[PDB]
Amino acid sequence: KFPRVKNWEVGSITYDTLSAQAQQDGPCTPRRCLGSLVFPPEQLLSQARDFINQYYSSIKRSGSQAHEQRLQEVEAEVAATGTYQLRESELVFGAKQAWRNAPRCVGRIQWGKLQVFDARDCRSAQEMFTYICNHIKYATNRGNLRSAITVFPQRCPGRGDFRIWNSQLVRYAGYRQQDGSVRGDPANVEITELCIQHGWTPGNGRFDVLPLLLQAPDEPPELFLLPPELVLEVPLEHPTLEWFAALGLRWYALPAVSNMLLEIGGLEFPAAPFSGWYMSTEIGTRNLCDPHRYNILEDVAVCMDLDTRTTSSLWKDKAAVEINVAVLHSYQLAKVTIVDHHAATASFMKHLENEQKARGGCPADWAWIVPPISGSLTPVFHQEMVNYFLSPAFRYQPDPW
Amino acid sequence: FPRVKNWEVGSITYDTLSAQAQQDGPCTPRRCLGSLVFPAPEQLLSQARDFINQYYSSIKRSGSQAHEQRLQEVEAEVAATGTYQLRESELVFGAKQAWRNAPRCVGRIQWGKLQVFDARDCRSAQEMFTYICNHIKYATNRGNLRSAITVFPQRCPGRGDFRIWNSQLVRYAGYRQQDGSVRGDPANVEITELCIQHGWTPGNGRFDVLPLLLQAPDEPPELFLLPPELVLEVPLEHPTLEWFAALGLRWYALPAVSNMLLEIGGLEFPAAPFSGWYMSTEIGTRNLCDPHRYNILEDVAVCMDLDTRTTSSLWKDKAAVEINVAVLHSYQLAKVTIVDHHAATASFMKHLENEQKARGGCPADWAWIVPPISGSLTPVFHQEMVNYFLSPAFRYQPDPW
Ligand code: HEM
Ligand code: HEM
Ligand SMILES: CCN(CC)CCc1cc(F)c(F)c(CCc2cc(C)cc(N)n2)c1
Ligand SMILES: CCN(CC)CCc1cc(F)c(F)c(CCc2cc(C)cc(N)n2)c1
Ligand SMILES: C[C@H](O)[C@H](O)[C@H]1CNc2nc(N)[nH]c(=O)c2N1
Ligand SMILES: C[C@H](O)[C@H](O)[C@H]1CNc2nc(N)[nH]c(=O)c2N1
Ligand SMILES: [Cl-]
Ligand SMILES: [Cl-]
Ligand SMILES: [Gd]
Ligand SMILES: [Gd]
Ligand SMILES: [Gd]
Ligand SMILES: [Zn+2]
Repeated sequence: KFPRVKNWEVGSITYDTLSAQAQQDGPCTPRRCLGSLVFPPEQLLSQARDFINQYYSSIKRSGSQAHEQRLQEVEAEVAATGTYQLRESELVFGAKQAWRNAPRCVGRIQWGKLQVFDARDCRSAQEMFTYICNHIKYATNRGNLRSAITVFPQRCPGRGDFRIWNSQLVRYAGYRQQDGSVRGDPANVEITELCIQHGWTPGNGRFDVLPLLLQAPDEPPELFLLPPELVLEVPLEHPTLEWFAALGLRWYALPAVSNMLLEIGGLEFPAAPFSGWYMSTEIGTRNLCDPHRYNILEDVAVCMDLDTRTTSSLWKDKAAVEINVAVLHSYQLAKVTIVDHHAATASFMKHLENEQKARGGCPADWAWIVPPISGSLTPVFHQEMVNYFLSPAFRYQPDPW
Repeated sequence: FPRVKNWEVGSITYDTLSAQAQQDGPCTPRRCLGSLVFPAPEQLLSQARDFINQYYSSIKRSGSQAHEQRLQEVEAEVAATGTYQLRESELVFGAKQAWRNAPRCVGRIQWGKLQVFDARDCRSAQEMFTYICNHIKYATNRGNLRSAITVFPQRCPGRGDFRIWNSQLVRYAGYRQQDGSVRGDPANVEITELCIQHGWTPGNGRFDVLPLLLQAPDEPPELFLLPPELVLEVPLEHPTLEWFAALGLRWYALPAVSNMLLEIGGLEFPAAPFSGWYMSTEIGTRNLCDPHRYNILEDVAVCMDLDTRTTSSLWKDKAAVEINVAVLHSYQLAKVTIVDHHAATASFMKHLENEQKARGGCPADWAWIVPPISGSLTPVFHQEMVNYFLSPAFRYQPDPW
């Protein structure tokens, strides 16, 4: 009942005993594995009791005075109000834990270094925007990026939810044409149409930074222009391909996910944007080279004078590698934090070893940890992994429409 | 029924075939173990009944007299003998289905084109060797490779198994060295030691073809040398890096797995080697670049004058791509069938489409289907997949020693 886990590069063997704590059942059954799928009232107390227990064991204070006291308070709070408020230190600990528990995140070696902004006293989309602006400016830090999350008020019954409508704080417009197809980012055609619907003046470019749609409880969303000085972007050039700059490509400094639901101790935060720094394959391989994204691969290959007439020239692979080189070179020249997929996966292996000793294993989603180029060149390819759900957690949630 | 999405196009299908999945895999609702490399006459009767049903469906005779006669026949034979014998046409159908059903095979567009050699009358290790030699000759076909399987006698009560001890018919020796290292292929250290212990006089090159260790029922394994002119090989050169040829690298034409068990309608064929042709990443990325295999990546990168002191130069990715180019160029120059990972994954997408129409789905293991370099440049990266076990099947089995 404790899965054996082997690293095939070295031959080492561990057992994941932490898996025995998995709460939310995943999508797989003994008869079929669905691991490759992107998307698969007094019980609030069991999750609260559990999470409070997590907190006190973490500080070596299980079964000691303040532990018991805190247990009664949440019990009394739920009895009196049907919910409870997290202590500040508990909110901090829970945010770090939800990051630590994210099976798809290869950057979790950093999970202990996370700046948590407490926005639980927020009210109105105007307050949200100032909070989001504080976060962006702190996280960006003139290109010396710092992991951060801003936690807006939790969900309560009978009253609407705080929501950010954009999937990220920086996104880039996607405009249909005289022919359906898209100029800009095809991943954001929908929110680009929602923004224009609510009064935004669309640009014409391929890299127009979208406005924010911020939603206070039970109000229509409100458009907000982001201060252009606050959105740090990187023009893309290549160290030796002089023409690469003339392609006019750019990407933004801060990856800040703004549509996921943060769940701690049974409480739900549908507005809790978190940010870190990019792994270069996210920009260079997925965002720029996915066929349903900017799809630039063949354009770069023509410029490199590659033989695109036959797949066996590996022109796709060569063009992709140089795009990733340009992402890394450009961010480093701009002094904007970035990590290549070799360094990131080596650090994740160290993370796995740390978590083995600390908690007896680590929930990891192989298909998302292995980078989208040069998979088997990285050590995580040869590492068997066990995927399961622990709480606190970041969860996906429906769009607010 | 699981909903399956393609994220490049937006397509959506439902895998109704997974509901008929017989045997059980390693995952539960609590934890996914999809990344793990290694995951009574009444029950023999029900397996056989299901396969006969499959066979008579394929020839448009479900529910016919001949169908019922065969069901009745197999029951009578199991009652009188504890087992039964496949008809020749049933064996051919069953070998093909086992390939069709293999979730980790990207080459399955080819599944209907498989030459089946019926060696179920084989009597000894010496005759086994002759059958194997003629398989290699037919399948190699002077470089115009043809898919084939040779089926040796089934497991049966009262007698030991036929077994091929070698994992493939063509393997390079791996010699433990004087300073702990391995000369040759480190994957083959164990089988190399067994060959020496069984009378083989070892070489000391990096590409010494191993002899075959062939086991007849209730016999010790017997050593057979492959005639050197039966084993077609490809010296590796690069189309523009002329020093590459001085590495002295080679690989063989014929990938022929010889240690898997073929299961058809409850009957087990522990010796049934099958062969196809290579996908270039198997050789260029895994066999030559894995740290625990030939491990040539850094040596190639240094010769390429790449900066190997920093990961962000992507020296590993650049060297790997040119090693794969060399493999593709070398096999094409030698007129030896080979398929690149772009062509192969494109043909697998057609296979999934064919199989959705034919059977309502297709068992597929995403982590094995996605190639080990350039994953998201291929269409299969963006295809959700359902992994499950159908019979007839190829199964792993313990080593005979
Ligand atoms: C500090 C540098 C970080 C790096 C380099 C990094 C890297 C990554 C990468 C490459 C992914 C893959 C997801 C995809 O490709 O769509 C990912 C996913 C994820 N990250 Fe991290 N990350 C970082 C920080 C953070 C932080 C600070 C948080 C939260 C506090 C976080 C939470 C998550 C979650 C929940 C996912 C799952 C994505 C999904 O399911 O769509 N990450 N990360
Ligand atoms: C004709 C060209 C073929 C191509 C291009 C091809 C390709 C592949 C590749 C790339 C793999 C993954 C190998 C690995 O990394 O371990 C694989 C696995 C597999 N192939 Fe195919 N193959 C071909 C023919 C065949 C044939 C003829 C059979 C059987 C009749 C077969 C049965 C299998 C099985 C059972 C596996 C999975 C075994 C495992 O998990 O290690 N293949 N194939
Ligand atoms: C599931 C389907 N898609 C959305 C349509 C997922 C896209 C997505 C959704 C996330 F929540 C998410 F965190 C990511 C990772 C991006 C990222 C985040 C951080 C903090 C650092 C970093 N380097 N990278 C991607
Ligand atoms: C996980 C266990 N290991 C060995 C112990 C893998 C064994 C194994 C089992 C296969 F079926 C398999 F196809 C391979 C790749 C070789 C190959 C074979 C064919 C027919 C075509 C092709 N292109 N390549 C390796
Ligand atoms: C179908 C497949 O699961 C899907 O394309 C996944 C695969 N792995 C991934 N891995 C990361 N990091 N990000 C992704 O978007 C995906 N997409
Ligand atoms: C641990 C992981 O499952 C293992 O390294 C797998 C991943 N995917 C693979 N895919 C193929 N085709 N061949 C392999 O050997 C592997 N190895
Ligand atoms: Cl992104
Ligand atoms: Cl091989
Ligand atoms: Gd030119
Ligand atoms: Gd040259
Ligand atoms: Gd040398
Ligand atoms: Zn699974």
